[PDB]
Amino acid sequence: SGAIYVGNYRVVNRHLATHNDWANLVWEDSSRDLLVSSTTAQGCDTIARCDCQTGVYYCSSRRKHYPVSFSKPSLIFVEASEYYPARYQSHLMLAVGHSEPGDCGGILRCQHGVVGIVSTGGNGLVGFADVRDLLWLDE
Ligand SMILES: NC(=O)[C@H]1CCC(=O)N(Cc2cccc3cc[nH]c23)C1
Ligand SMILES: [Zn+2]
Repeated sequence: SGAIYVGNYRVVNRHLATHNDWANLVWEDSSRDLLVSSTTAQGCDTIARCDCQTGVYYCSSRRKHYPVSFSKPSLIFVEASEYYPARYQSHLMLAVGHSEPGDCGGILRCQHGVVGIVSTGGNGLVGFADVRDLLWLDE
């Protein structure tokens, strides 16, 4: 689990969104595994606007942060799960690192701020849903 809080927005994994996230829906994209809902309180997370390929992520299944090199956002094939059939997920970045399904929502950060959230994994890989192109989150 885990979310990003920026201004009047809350970003979560679309497969983990709540009834309240859906009742206050701003934008959702199944192909990206992302959902943004509105909040009354003002968020203080800083979103990165960059093309960094190094950063640090939080892995709840180890209670640790890990430094990683990751690929640029791309269309990657993601095996089936209880939430989606087998499909290509867009705007996904991969790195060699530990992850388990319960790690979804753990934040990836570079020196400029929040890059994305854990969304996929397996076979010693971890995938992050990018958020750096969502310029509207800041305004
Ligand atoms: N399609 C998706 O974006 C998600 C949907 C829910 C989900 O459990 N997964 C599989 C998964 C996620 C994170 C980490 C690992 C490790 C093994 N399986 C993992 C993929
Ligand atoms: Zn950066």
